[PDB]
Amino acid sequence: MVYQVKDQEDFTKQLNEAGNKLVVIDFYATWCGPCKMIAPKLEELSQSMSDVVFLKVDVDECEDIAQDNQIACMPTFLFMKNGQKLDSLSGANYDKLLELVEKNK
Amino acid sequence: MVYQVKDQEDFTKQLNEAGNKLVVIDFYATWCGPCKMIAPKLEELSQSMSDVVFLKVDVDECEDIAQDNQIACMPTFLFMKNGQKLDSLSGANYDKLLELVEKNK
Repeated sequence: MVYQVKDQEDFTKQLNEAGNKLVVIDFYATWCGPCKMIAPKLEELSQSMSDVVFLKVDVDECEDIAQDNQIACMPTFLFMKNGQKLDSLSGANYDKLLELVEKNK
Repeated sequence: MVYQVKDQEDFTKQLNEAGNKLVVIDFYATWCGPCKMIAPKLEELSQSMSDVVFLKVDVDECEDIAQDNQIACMPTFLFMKNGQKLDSLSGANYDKLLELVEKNK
């Protein structure tokens, strides 16, 4: 299940609730084609991988969060663990996403 | 100066107002660092070149325009002339931007 972050406070809570699990964050916009293309794949992955936390941030709803993470090319996937940045992926390359998940959990 | 497109009707109005001139449209977001860094360069180009018209579209304010032009990266530059799309440029690559301007104007 890919949880939709409501705001900065909610974002912090989710990163805390993750504990020591890898967190994958999808920064997306509803007007972005590639974002909508990869969203179902992220949902499917999140249903199987109970040991990775999957989040999504709508940049139009959470502009403050988008600005904090230097987002530019969408979708952007940020990889975090224990509240700390590990990696980042620009674009909807599912194979690269899997390689980064494999590396980082 | 770079005119901010207000909506879809305003976009058509600006494209008409440009006459035969090349139009460069900057799709941007206020949360995007690279957009902010190149914005002043576009202002200078706008003030300097009288045979090119420069426009900007805030994707947060005109999500419909963003979707219809299939923006995915910020900033994205669309190059139009007499209503026709000639080229597109993803990212804040000023040299490539200048290149597409000299070529299409």
